[PDB]
Amino acid sequence: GANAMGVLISAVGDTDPFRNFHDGALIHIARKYRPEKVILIFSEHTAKKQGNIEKALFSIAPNYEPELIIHDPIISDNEVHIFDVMFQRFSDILQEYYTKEDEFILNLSSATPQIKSALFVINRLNGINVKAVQVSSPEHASNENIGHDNDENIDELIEVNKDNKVNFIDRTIEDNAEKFSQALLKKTARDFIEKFDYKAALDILDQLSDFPNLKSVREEIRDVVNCLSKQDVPKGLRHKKLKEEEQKILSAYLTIELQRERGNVSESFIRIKNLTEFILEDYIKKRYPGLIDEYCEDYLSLFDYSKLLKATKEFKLKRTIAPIIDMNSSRNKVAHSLSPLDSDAVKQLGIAMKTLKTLVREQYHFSQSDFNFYQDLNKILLTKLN
Amino acid sequence: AMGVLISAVGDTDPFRNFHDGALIHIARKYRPEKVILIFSEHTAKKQGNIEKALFSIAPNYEPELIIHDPIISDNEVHIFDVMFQRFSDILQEYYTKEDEFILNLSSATPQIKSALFVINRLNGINVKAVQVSSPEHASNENIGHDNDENIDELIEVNKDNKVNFIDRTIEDNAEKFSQALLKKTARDFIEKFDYKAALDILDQLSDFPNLKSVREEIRDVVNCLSKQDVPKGLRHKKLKEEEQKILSAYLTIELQRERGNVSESFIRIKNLTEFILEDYIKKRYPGLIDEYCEDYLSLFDYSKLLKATKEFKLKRTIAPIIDMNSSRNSLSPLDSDAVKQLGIAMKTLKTLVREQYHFSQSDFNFYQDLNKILLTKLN
RNA sequence: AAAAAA
Repeated sequence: GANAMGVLISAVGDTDPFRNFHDGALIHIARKYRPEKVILIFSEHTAKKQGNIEKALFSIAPNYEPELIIHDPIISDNEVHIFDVMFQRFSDILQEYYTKEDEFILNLSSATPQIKSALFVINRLNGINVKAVQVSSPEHASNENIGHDNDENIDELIEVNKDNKVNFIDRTIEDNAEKFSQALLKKTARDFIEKFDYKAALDILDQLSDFPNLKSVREEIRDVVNCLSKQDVPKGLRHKKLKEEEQKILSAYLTIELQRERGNVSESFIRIKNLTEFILEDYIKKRYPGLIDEYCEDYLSLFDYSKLLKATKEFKLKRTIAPIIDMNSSRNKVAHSLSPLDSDAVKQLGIAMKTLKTLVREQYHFSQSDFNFYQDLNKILLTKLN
Repeated sequence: AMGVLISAVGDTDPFRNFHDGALIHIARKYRPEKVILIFSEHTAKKQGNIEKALFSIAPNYEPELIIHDPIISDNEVHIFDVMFQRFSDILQEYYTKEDEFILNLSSATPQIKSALFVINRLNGINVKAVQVSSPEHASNENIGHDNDENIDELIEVNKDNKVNFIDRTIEDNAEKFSQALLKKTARDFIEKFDYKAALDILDQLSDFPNLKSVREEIRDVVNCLSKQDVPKGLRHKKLKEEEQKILSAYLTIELQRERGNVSESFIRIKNLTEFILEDYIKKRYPGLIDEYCEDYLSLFDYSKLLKATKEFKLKRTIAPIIDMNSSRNSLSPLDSDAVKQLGIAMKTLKTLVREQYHFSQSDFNFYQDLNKILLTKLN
């Protein structure tokens, strides 16, 4: 299609078009950047000045003929000062006019603070990141004790205006929102962490400008990410109170809970069988040395362990794993098939879950606190990320 | 547990136009036990008048006044990003969970008032934030500043100096801005394929036109994927049922690699490869598998069936995946030699299905393309 | 309602 035009989106305030022998923000940005289109957002208070605005814009240079879009509806005066209302209004306005194709400029220095705030914020909250320009006061200080030129003769203001030259003094400052963009990225990293997407959180942290806590937070998350992918035990779960296999059991269990939270239900069924199998092997090797080797004159399965628990009169434990044995058919669908699970097969996972937990709680005496590893880690990580 | 007002100081404070400025008006209404004052160079000049005004509210009301150090340079007080960082730091310095804070959204430069409005929600503290409306209830154009006047005169003629003053405060609850931050979080989740986390946000959003559409789209994905089913969007009418199962299960493996969950993918790759081979043999050699089943079939069986049919190119192609059987088989950790195996099986598998089923570049891009539509609807 | 309640 056609090539990009420069479009200046701007509101209008008491300092437009001119004040104190100088350009207001709107005219100054137009004068410097010469946009082809200018979308003008008025309020009831400022609409009376529409003609003087267009006169001022066509007064800049003789071959400068900007296309002036006068937005509709204008902004009601009893809304123009409310923060949250103007945020919505200028979200709506910016979605109405933004195009990927053109090259936009936001005037951050005309109208109420609630409108200027909204423009500054939305530019980055919605990731359009167009050019955002402030215009300094010519006082380079408070405009206290400096009046408004709105009741004056427009043609005079145009003539006396000190910016009415080719070599005007540039009072424009471009915003790049470096610090604010970091806060938005950190917010995303925190959102990811709360929901246990540690890999996605780590991707954000690798692209962050440095600050004190950044390297330890990144180091803590990397170890979690790396170990979990390799199906290892993160350093944080290698409690010295626990034997090595207890650490593997505790971590493998907590990973299925993470898996459940993230909606990976079908993958849970293979993990529950493997963990239960590992726990039973561990229990039988510890309690009946040489039993498994005798049996193995034939990898053992839940069914083999069930027989061994009968042979050893381990009758409570035999009933404990019965719900996990029931979901054997569904585990088979996720392990040797592409057939889908029904909603009943799903609800099993909740039952096996409550069972798995009472199992590991009973055999290894994990505390409520031990089960809370990732929640408690998140707490500390989040505070370290502002 | 005490009430604490954080406030900058502007040209309208302490008094203007026979009325409270924002700082005094908020203090007069809410009576914070503590008031943290952030001056700039320009406004520090009237510190004494500010304190006199604050103590002039009531004889039995003495707020504890904290004069923040360092004051803000006038040459930064007007820049958006700088003032955002500055007041982000200030709020972290003073915030406690035990107290109850108030933010004055109506004193100092627009960049300072914007910073206060934004950080309150961006950073989740969500304390009370108050605007004070001009007594003109309109533009203060043509209204001067009373900073050069007599402070005692101002205090006495102040129309607000009374028990039943006109309440000009407006409490900000940032309903729309809070929704935008939730939408941004939902967008961020979608780009990274956490459809479940995105769904949980969308279930908490105030309704807007597209919401129900976007909700249903994601719910179908989350629900079908959790049951190892095929999302409706992947049931392409151009595809045989089992080709849809194959395309979906492949893309699910890709999703797990993106989310870092490599551990899962080895069992997924085996079943998908087993399913492809059985598809290929059932089509090409009718009854062969039944003949073979005279004494669930595994990769080893399909390998022998490929041998028996002299399909040696195919038997060779699936060799990386059979090699992976040691790693796919407990609770020991994968080493990095096995992590690279998965990467190769993934390329092997992709080329297999491209040959066997002729999936297009676009077909493999289902989730990326769906995210595009979802994201636009969530702006 | 440009660097200071609309």
